Amino acid sequence: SMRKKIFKPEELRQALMPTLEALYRQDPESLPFRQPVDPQLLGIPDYFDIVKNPMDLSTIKRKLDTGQYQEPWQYVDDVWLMFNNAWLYNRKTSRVYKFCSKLAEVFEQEIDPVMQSLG
Ligand SMILES: CCC(=O)N1CCc2[nH]nc(-c3ccccc3)c2C1
Repeated sequence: SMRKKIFKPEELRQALMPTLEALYRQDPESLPFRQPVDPQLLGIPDYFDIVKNPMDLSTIKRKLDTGQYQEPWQYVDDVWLMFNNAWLYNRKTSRVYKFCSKLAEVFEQEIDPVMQSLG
């Protein structure tokens, strides 16, 4: 009975893109997240056993760019999935885990006022 899909996908693309862009701008911290994790290249054959739903910046970019997000929270859910996969798979002491945490912090700071602009 509630209202759904009040925003056009293209309005969400415009509103949210800056938050994606801020993650891309993080150097070196975005580098492990730019492309899908390739278990064969990284020599981690258990990756897809542990991470059942992979997500990365390129995939999010392409969904946002092509209007695949129909609700703002669907984009946020994908960013969080990317982070949560990285924190699940990687050791807490690891370079990639620390980089995840830095991206997560940048994202939090970026997304809160944007989601208020959608209020
Ligand atoms: C968030 C990415 C992830 O979980 N990876 C698994 C462990 C890992 N180690 N090194 C990387 C990596 C570093 C730079 C560029 C691409 C991947 C990755 C990617």
